[PDB]
Amino acid sequence: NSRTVLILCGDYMEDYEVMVPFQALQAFGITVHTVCPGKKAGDSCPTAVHDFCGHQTYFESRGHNFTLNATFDEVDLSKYDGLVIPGGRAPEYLALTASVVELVKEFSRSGKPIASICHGQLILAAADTVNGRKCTAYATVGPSLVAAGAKWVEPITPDVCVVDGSLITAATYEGHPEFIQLFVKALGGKITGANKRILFLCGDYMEDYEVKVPFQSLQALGCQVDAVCPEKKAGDRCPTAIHDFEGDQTYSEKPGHTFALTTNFDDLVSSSYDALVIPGGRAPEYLALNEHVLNIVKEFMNSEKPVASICHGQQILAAAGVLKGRKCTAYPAVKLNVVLGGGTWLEPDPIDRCFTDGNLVTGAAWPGHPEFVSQLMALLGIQVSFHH
Amino acid sequence: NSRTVLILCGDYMEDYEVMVPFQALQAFGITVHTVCPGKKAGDSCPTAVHDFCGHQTYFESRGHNFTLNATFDEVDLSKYDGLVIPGGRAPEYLALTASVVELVKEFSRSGKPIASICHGQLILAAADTVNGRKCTAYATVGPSLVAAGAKWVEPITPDVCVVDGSLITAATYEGHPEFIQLFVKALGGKITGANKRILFLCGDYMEDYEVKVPFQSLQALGCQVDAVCPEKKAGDRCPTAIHDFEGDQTYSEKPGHTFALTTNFDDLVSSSYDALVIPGGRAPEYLALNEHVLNIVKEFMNSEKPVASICHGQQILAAAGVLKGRKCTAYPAVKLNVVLGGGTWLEPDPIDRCFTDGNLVTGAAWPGHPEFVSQLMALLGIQVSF
Amino acid sequence: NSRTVLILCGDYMEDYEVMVPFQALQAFGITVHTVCPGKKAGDSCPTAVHDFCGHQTYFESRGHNFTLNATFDEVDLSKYDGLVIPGGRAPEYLALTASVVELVKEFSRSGKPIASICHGQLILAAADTVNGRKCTAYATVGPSLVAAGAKWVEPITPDVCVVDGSLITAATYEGHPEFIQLFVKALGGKITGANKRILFLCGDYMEDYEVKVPFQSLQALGCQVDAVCPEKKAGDRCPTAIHDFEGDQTYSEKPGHTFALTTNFDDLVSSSYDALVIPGGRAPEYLALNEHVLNIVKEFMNSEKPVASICHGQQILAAAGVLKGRKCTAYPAVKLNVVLGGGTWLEPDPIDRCFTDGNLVTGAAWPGHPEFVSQLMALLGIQVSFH
Repeated sequence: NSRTVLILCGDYMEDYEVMVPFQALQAFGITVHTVCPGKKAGDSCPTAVHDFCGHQTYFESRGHNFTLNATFDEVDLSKYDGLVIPGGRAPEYLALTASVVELVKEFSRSGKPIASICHGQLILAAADTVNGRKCTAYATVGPSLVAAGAKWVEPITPDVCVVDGSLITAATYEGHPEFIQLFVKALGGKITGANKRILFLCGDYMEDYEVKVPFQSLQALGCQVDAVCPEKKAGDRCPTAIHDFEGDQTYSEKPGHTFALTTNFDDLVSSSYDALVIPGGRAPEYLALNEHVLNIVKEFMNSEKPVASICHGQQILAAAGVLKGRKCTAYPAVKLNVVLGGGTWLEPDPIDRCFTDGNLVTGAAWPGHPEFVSQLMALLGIQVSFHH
Repeated sequence: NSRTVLILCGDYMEDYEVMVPFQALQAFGITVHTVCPGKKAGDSCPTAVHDFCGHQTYFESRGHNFTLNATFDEVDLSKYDGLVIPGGRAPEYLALTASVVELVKEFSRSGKPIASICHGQLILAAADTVNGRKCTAYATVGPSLVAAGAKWVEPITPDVCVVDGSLITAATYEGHPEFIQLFVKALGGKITGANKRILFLCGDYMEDYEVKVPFQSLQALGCQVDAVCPEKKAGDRCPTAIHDFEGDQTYSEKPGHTFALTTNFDDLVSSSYDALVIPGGRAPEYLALNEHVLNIVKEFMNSEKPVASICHGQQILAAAGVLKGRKCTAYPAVKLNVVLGGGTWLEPDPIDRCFTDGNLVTGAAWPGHPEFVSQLMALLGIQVSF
Repeated sequence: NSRTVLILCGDYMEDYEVMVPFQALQAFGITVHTVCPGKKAGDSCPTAVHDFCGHQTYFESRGHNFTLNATFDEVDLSKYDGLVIPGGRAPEYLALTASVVELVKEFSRSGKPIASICHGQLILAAADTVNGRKCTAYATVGPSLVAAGAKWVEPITPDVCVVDGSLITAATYEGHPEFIQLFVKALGGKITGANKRILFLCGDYMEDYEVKVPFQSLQALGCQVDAVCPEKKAGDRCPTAIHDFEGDQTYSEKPGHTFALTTNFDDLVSSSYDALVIPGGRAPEYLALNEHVLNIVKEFMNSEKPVASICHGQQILAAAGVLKGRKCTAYPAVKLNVVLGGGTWLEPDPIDRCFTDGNLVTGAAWPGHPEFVSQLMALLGIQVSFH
């Protein structure tokens, strides 16, 4: 609305590092444009899934293909208030692209906020814009930054964020919450009403974006967000599924990042939470069989606390019988579940559209995260205002 | 002949759930047509491999591409005696396809047999054809079926099957045997001579379809079928290979479903078995080096008991020396092993054809399962009559 | 020139089995041409990665696409001194290709050296060229070779090699060193000065080709080569990455073969080695943060011992501060690290070109292995000559 941000994309950029800020910022009322040198709006970029399993370094597999909404060659920097540089393997080649270094230098020269994460900083080193600047980055980027005159800050923990003037840097996607918050503040944003506790009902193979994006978006606002899964405790990990449309009549599926739970399902007081969020994917169909899970849903629905479910997440609500006389959307196929549950179907067209029915916010698929998070924020009374 | 069945296919339907019934029913003498809305005969559908690693739910990877043989838009329900609905991720979107719902609704009201498995039942719930009907399905489909008025039967075991009038249902592909048997009976079929015991020589990376289809087709008839692998015991698993042609000069390979052995190889006694079956893939080349395996083959051959080998499986027969002066086919490349083994080659043209030379049934690749199984049935005196 | 060799390729041939000899032989001064029936120079063949991961047989995934540099239908056998037959799944179908069988029969008849490995021998059986010939092969090929009249040598271990006159055979890529050495000898080649010890700085996700090709090429010469990785001991393995360009703005990545370390990093005495090699991939970026790794590099540089680094390997050199005032190339993107490191950039054009600056040999990507190994051989004083 009152702010416009540009995201510098590239092939094999880290999937979370482009999508989380892309949708979170939009959810907060910021217009976001994505560009990649040599590509135009509508074109796609493959992404990389960099997971920290158990090797001496991260493992890589392919993530969701990312569709650009802007044309690099037609970029007018005077129209942008901030720049975001995702990590992944795109930075190393983007850093050697003349037009890219030029763009970053021009932006850095203006004093406008630049949020760079993980390997994204390689581009700042190439643009020679870190001399004497305090900054962190993925640990392996340290040598290059030091060589470029930076006041390097070794990331002691994966969530470390550093700030120098309007230059905001992070080491990994685990720092997204503070990373994004600092960027929003840098853009003159003021966050209010974020003192809330949110519970996420997770499970094996929930959709990769659908758990991470809303989870980190809410944490970025300052909310306390917990993730639980039956039979699993804090620290345990849940594998995720990347659902993407690649030309066939339905989506394809491949592994996403493993997601770490934060709270024990057993020791869980639902009355201690202000809202419930249900990621989509394949976890909902089996979680819907867990009576304890259904009880939690019924409680929030009865207490009339905000409940946000997306895509297949609605399968749990239907099983809980809390959809009778309620209006909501869901993944197209899930219409069966909604209608069978006694609910009123709302057509998810466009696919990124979300709906609010009293305390219930529903989305259809990951493209709808901006409205999903935005509408949940409205119900929780959380606001981001650009008045500073 | 005598019976014609329609299989409601879709993108990412479970690979075993479409291929096992497609080939088993054909082996039994039933004409089977496969269709997918929006696609025509000759088009292909990607399939999903759903394996249960004891995790909270299944893991998915891609299976063989499946080639449809009929056109959805040209379908005339009056021609079909029965309908089969595979599971996987196709059902959820097919259930929201108007043309599909209409087809299922009409078929249901016609009273003809419908065999739906795992997630396939979602389409039945969408077509509102299960009210008051007893049925099972993959556990997670229970809520939808209950909401649709079904008399839900919780699947207590992976192989649980239910038959209630014209409706036959199963929970997972592990229930294929009884699932298909019940469907055949519903079509008015009578299976005779199936009281036989068959041995499968398995190994790591045998072809995904080549072990599962023949194995479950024979179980569907009512045969007791055992699977063994040297150095492994009952309960142990063997990874499998999915071989598909995707444009290059030879086939590609990716992971298939893990296959569970049922018997200990060391306690095995050939005299107890009526027939021997050898799946193809990459297991045969190393199994052919095991003298115990070669000894087993020699015993069956000398007893003149039925021996059915497909695709690369013939490498074991060649090494055993039992192809000397015998006629057979195999995977095209395996002609080398056959001829060097002293055998006479029979060209597999078309590729889905099989041959029998006395007690020896041979096939060339997975498309040949229908004739592979039907010819083994002939040697065993097993028949399906309508 | 001096010697020219033809490599019989096919779809899904084993990646190591085609690339190692292709690049090692070139490093040794041999002109190598690669062909596949039905394909022309410039066309590519998919390759297979066959890994032995504890199953009763090997596991397979897809490797790098291999680009042929010759046209099968235009092959003039009189121009070739030797023939190499890679293994994998290509041999089974190549063996049923009439044109291929005709080619092999004629070459075998000429009496020229033929080096066949693993499953490649299936083609020899089909060509009926093993009767009375002593040979080994992947164990599963034994029955067919015996049936074909071969004097079969069951491989007691994966590295077993056999030579019977003009026929050189191996069972798996683990036998590449002796396999290639024997073939070079068969071509009338002589190796001198190979009594050297080489140390490889390995790590998780290092590039599959960049570790295996130089490692086995050096072993083929007769060198004692060891590989180490921090926190790992001999016998432990490192997963590798296969980097290939498939149409996007940067390379793709998928799993390669797992690579076995041969010595304990923690008990290492680098001073006992004559040269150091640094494979590329994603290992260098994290290895560059290990002071122990940096110390090994500094030791070799200070002693002015031969150091060969390729592609991203140079990230370690930059972090060790040993590129100040030195001339070198690296993976294009790594130019950033090199320049920031204080070095003089040498453009990698063509991409298979390598450069030598005193004791430092640098390459930019796996296509440069021939010059990479050849220039390291020069610093080490290792020569390969043909009568």
